[PDB]
Amino acid sequence: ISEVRGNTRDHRTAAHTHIKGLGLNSSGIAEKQAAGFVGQCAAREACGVVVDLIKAHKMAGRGVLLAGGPGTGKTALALAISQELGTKIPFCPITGSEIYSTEVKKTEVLMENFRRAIGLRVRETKDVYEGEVTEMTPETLLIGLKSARGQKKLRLDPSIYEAIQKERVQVGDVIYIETNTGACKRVGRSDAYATEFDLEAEEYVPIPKGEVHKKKEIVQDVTLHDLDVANARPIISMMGQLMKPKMTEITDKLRMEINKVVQKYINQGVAELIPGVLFIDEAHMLDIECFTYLNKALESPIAPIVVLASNRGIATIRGADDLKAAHGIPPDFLQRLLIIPTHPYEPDEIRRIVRIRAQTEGVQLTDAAVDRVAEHGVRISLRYCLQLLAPASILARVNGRTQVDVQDIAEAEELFLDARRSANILT
Amino acid sequence: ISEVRGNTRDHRTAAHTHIKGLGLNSSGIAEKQAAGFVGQCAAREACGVVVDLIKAHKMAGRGVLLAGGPGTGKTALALAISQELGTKIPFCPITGSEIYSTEVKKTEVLMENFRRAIGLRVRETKDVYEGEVTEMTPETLLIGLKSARGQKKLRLDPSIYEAIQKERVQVGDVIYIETNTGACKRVGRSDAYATEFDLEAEEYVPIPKGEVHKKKEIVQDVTLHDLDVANARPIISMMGQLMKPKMTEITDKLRMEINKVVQKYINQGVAELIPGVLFIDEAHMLDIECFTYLNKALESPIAPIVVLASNRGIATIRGADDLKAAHGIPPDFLQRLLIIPTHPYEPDEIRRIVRIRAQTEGVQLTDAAVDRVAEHGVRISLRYCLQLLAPASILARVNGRTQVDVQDIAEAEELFLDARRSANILT
Ligand SMILES: Nc1ncnc2c1ncn2[C@@H]1O[C@H](COP(=O)(O)OP(=O)(O)OP(=O)(O)O)[C@@H](O)[C@H]1O
Ligand SMILES: Nc1ncnc2c1ncn2[C@@H]1O[C@H](COP(=O)(O)OP(=O)(O)OP(=O)(O)O)[C@@H](O)[C@H]1O
Repeated sequence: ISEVRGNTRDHRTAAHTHIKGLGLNSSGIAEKQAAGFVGQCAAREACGVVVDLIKAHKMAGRGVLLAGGPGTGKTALALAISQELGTKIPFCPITGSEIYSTEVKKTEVLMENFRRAIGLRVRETKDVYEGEVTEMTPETLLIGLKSARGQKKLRLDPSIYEAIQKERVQVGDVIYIETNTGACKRVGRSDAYATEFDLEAEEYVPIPKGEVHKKKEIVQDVTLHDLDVANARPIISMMGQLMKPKMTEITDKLRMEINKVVQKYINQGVAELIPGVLFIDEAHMLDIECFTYLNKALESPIAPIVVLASNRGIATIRGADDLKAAHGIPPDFLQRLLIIPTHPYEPDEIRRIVRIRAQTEGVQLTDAAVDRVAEHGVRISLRYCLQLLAPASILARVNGRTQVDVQDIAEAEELFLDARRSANILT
Repeated sequence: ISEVRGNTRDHRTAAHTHIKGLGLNSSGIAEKQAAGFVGQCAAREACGVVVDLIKAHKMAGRGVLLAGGPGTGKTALALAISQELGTKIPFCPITGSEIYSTEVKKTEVLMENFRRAIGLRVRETKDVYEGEVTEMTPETLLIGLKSARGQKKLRLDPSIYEAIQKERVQVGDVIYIETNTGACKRVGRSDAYATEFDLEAEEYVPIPKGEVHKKKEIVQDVTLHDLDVANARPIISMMGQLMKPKMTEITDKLRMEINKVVQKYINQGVAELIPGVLFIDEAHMLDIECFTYLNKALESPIAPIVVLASNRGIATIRGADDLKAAHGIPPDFLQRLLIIPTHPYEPDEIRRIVRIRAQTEGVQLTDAAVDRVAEHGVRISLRYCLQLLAPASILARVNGRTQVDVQDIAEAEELFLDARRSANILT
């Protein structure tokens, strides 16, 4: 579990790195401009209440729905819900279109995302005693350990004395003993007393490196999916390795081996598992079979916070014989969650956002350029205008400038056109 | 091992029940008449020295040979060697003719006889604590056990507390705990909380009979062959059950399972194994392959005392291309042992023996009848005259008498004739 390192899809949250959380005071009322947020007071305060409902454990089989248009702070508020829940919490942003896979089933892909939303907080402090054995009999046992770069003799507690007698010991055996109720023995194992005659033996163990007394500090924050993806290999290259269509490395029997060891760490009290947040954009795209999986998922106490988002008003239920419902959510699951409405930003609110994103991205710009780009944030979507910051900075650097002006941003619209305008131009 | 009961061939030692051991004083000199012995002072004292050599552990790869005619106290002195070694020691009397089997090999039969000569002295005293669990948390643990006829609460030592935490416990579990460094748990097992719905479960254990606190006394004296013959069954009928020609119940893999558990009882210090005596009559009948097995056997420290007996002077070595040797023992094995000569008894010595056997067998006889039967002990063998005691007692009981006279013993010779006289009569 120490070797297991967390691999996170940072490209999804890359557009929200400018947001630090949810800007609100002690009473609960949202601030005008805090934590990288502009406006959206009604929706900010609303989910600022749901974070408390999770903390108070009052979200008994409940979820959240973010109703609003494109670029209305939906995905942004979802990340704020995680950021406000605790430190190093799992946030899994998905889109209904991601479920629509070619090889894996509609929920074999929804399963790993649920595993990507449930984490594990580890806080294990162990006192290592590695090396050989040099027995002495006092009034309750003295053993001298020999390591690769050190030698130390220690007067063991009578608790260890009972544990060592159970697992046969002799002078010249490599051992791993722990003060925190730990007993492990390697009978006769020692590379020092190994002859070159026998090779197939493997009955000997090398002399442990460093010192005998070692203070092992384990502070690990990994999701359940990280445990599955690390135990699948028969690991640095794996962050860029996926070129295989089948993806048969993750099998149901491999997950059972993870579920049992995770349970063992909870029973010991070493590490407790912490459920996070599962965000589903394009919630209407989800099949009826997916919603019934979610209904079963929400009933489990281990389950994370299922936050959905739908840009549609009235939509046909996917997986049903054409049944129009609100946001495309079936009634069975619509009642299961509380709806939070996300309001569109007026031109005055849009330029306040631009200045925050430019400051984070590292793009210097004139006051007049912010006004021109905000005009595109109201005529077209908020995502399109925000995308104009990076090409205009290159166009300015090329012209020798650091400050981006109207002339530089005018070319950005000419070169990089939105999906709506690009279609109409072709006629 | 408690269920394992010792089955011994009492018919072989039946003719020597009249002998209690070896009659000798503190200095070592043999008595005229003691322990059921008459004469044979030279041979009695000789093996009365070998018993001390075994006790002093000076019999380093050594044995004993009893050279003498038929009925010269050979088998009798061998039993005396066991009787003088210790209490409840194994004595295995064999004849060279027994090795000559139809199914098993010459040493597959010599092996079990060696297993019949190495015993195990057990002295285990255990403090049983059987019943359910009713946990209480004091300052190091209080558990109340519930048995079929009793209930008791006990304040356990902190040593048991560490052992119980290793093997998962809950309230209402049947447990077997020991004060003599013993820990055994049956997780969730209890017949009290068993529903009639599940049958294939077998996860529950019945409530232990009697009281919770039980003092188990185990004093067992069994040979290595007893452990093999009891573990062979998949046991009272077995004392008379042997009707199978193959005898495939005892396999090499079954013996390995006995060798490992016996070793475990020695390592714990519960029971130590004690080597006895292996007596081989008709030593000349043994094959050269048998003597090489004995040579390898005598070198082992676990080996019993190999006492041989040969009635032959110069005899050809069995298993060799006609090579005459002393007593039929090959030189390699002749040097390996010390020879004890057994002198034939004079008529005066024979009637002294008769009076001892008659007193043990329960046969009342006149002084004149002892003289007439002693005349047959000198003209014919000592075994033949000793055999005349039982039929003559029946002939006397039939005549209404309790005392056996000359007339009664005269008919016994007429009815039951020796092997020599029966042959010559036929002409
Ligand atoms: N209130 C806000 N304050 C600061 N930035 C905001 C605010 N609302 C939206 N944004 C930013 O707008 C940019 C693009 O919008 P985004 O893709 O996040 O839309 P969304 O409404 O959050 O989700 P959806 O994709 O479902 O519309 C992001 O960088 C987001 O953080
Ligand atoms: N010295 C003795 N004192 C009392 N009984 C004796 C004595 N010597 C022999 N006997 C008895 O003679 C009887 C028959 O002899 P047994 O078969 O024992 O012959 P053995 O010489 O001991 O052995 P083998 O069979 O090799 O001749 C037994 O009951 C035996 O105990």
